[PDB]
Amino acid sequence: STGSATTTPIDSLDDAYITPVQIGTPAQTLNLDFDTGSSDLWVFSSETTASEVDGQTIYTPSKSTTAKLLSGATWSISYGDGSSSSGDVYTDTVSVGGLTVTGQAVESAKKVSSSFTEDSTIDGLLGLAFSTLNTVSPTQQKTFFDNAKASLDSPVFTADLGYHAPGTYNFGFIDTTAYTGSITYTAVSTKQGFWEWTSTGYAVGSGTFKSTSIDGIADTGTTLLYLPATVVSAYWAQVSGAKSSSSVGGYVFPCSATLPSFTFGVGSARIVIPGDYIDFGPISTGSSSCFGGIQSSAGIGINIFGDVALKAAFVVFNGATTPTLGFASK
Repeated sequence: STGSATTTPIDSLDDAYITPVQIGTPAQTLNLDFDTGSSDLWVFSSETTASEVDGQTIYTPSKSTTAKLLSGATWSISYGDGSSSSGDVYTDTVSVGGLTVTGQAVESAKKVSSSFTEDSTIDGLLGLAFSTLNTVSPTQQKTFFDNAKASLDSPVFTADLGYHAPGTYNFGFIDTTAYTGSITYTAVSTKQGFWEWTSTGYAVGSGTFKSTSIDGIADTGTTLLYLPATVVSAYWAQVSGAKSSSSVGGYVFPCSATLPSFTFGVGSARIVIPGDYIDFGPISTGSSSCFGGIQSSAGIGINIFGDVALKAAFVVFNGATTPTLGFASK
């Protein structure tokens, strides 16, 4: 079997992407953030404190004839950004784009931090990292991908993210019309539970390619691209008036400048991020300082190939027994 769903940017900056997901019987449809950087499926619920809910669609297990409380199970999770949520756990039927999993763990938020309350557009997260990172205790639960793997025609999903436009998540097949040239696959390390791979180098604009190993993770749940200080400093040095700012928490640049492209290596291939994809617009309304889409990993501990990089490619997440990552240009 297969499934196919459209994902849509939540705002004008592509800050995150939401994908409709059917939970329960009869279906309750929530707009979930597909996150290959985590491994929990959590949703706002009829159990979330009414003060931490501002305009989201909530999951109501009492209205679902297939919902069952997973007695005694709890979860608690925190993200790199400082986000957090936690609560109890239900099992229910979950469908993505026609692909149905029965008995999927659905983690109901009794509490959410305010980064989540702040945005009305995201009803929850669908984690697509490896199940070893799932936070349910005492019995760790599997991700939607792991549960569906058995029934999928091929144990793959693909991320085809749009620049200021909708895109696609496909499960169980590779759409050969969605990309150009050939797909380059590269080895994944699952040791930390992430889709962790090694980039073979980078270039800035039309400069020469620098061959150097950059370990990092493919994370649809992270907006920006986070790379080592040396690489990042070499990129921003080519933008007149760019500087790392104190008050803002990263590199900013005059909104009047034109940004060079950025190339990263996948084995012997190259993926080019156009300079426009790196512009995240004014730090505040009317400001002439603009926020950059490439920022330093130093204060994170991990390099993150986030949406800014992923949207420049057709990405294959291959969850075969030896997992790999494929990149093609599009």
